[PDB]
Amino acid sequence: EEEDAGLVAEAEAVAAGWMLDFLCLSLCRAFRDGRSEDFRRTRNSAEAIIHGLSSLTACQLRTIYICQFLTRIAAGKTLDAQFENDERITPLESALMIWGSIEKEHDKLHEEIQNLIKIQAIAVCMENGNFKEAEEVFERIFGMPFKSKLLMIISQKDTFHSFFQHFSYNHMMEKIKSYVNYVLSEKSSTFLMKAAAKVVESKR
Amino acid sequence: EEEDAGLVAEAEAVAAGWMLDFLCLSLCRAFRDGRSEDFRRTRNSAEAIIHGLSSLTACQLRTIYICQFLTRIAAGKTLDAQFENDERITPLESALMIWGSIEKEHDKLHEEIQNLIKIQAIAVCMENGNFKEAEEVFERIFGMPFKSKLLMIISQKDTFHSFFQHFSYNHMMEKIKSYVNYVLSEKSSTFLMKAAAKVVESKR
Ligand SMILES: COc1ccc(NC(=O)Nc2ccncc2)cc1
Ligand SMILES: COc1ccc(NC(=O)Nc2ccncc2)cc1
Ligand SMILES: [Ca+2]
Ligand SMILES: [Ca+2]
Repeated sequence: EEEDAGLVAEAEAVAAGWMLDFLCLSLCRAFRDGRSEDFRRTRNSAEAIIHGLSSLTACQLRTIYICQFLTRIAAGKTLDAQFENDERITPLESALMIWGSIEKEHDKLHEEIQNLIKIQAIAVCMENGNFKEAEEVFERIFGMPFKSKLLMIISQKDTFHSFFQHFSYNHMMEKIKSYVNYVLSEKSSTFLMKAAAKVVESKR
Repeated sequence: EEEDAGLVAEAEAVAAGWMLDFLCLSLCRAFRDGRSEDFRRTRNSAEAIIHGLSSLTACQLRTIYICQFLTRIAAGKTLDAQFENDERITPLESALMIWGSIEKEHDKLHEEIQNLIKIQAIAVCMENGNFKEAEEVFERIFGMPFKSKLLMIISQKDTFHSFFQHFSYNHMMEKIKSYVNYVLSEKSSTFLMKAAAKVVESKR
């Protein structure tokens, strides 16, 4: 009875890990497709499964960081969303912190995404008329040539500057989508998706 | 690409059905063991998975009703919880409505549970000093010999009456736990739990 409860708890922890990987895969696919409502619903399911986790491997921590990173990027223009205990941290700044924590290769795409999030963290403040907040985000991030150009834009209040059109929010989204495609290909072979695909294919 | 998206959506619907059955099984086990916090966390996960459902079979509707029924029973003494659009319906009255809707055998245990929920729906109002609400719950439910005894208790405001000690909240819980044991035995062979148990047993 005591050892049976233990085997039951271990089996629940295995099933939760399979559910976490599947929801991360579904969250990446909805992010890549731009299916906003499916992303919202899947995010809610991933948050609940994470709250119930019995144990955590290094691979599961990376999966959690990936889900949290996409959530913050999706909320990038929602300056009223508070992702940290420090109420001053904006969603794109929270995404930047997670990006610097994930155990992943720092290839050229990694740095391109990092720099696009840095520029957009300032740009989204400027677009809403939050000029003082843009300077505070800049000070927190910066903690150059690129750096001095950004401070000049903030001081001029040049919201629709050509610089933000070349290093745009859409460009940040497209570079993140390229990374998401790699995560999708990697997690497509996880247990629950493979088993579900086999059931579907067998009925075809 | 269009047919690939379709196969992907079908596979996600299969995986969601497997997750729903597993969470119902975990919810039943936590209810049976009296693990209140595990029940709360599992309930949150089941609610999120239900909100994301792509399709629904008669078996999945029964599983949803089972989860909702246990939630209402667990909230039976929380008269501030509103489970219906009509704000007047108490949690045990909401549990009674679901109990009368589930496609299940109406054996002796079914009726014993039904009658215990009816008595306790009044008893929980009386225990909180809600004498007028107890009469309103009685009118909604009733909609005898048992019936006339209850109206007499409500009019006398006899909160700690011997009748409520014989048809007690604990007795209602124990009868519901006997039904939960049957649901647990039936759902123990569902895909995700069977596959997780095999992984655990293989490492022993
Ligand atoms: C970066 O954000 C998060 C990181 C980790 C968790 N959860 C977590 O560590 N849970 C856990 C459960 C049981 N054993 C060990 C660990 C939640 C959020
Ligand atoms: C008794 O409470 C509930 C009953 C059913 C649902 N969901 C539901 O019917 N979803 C669905 C999704 C796609 N195709 C058909 C149906 C939710 C709550
Ligand atoms: Ca704000
Ligand atoms: Ca109330």
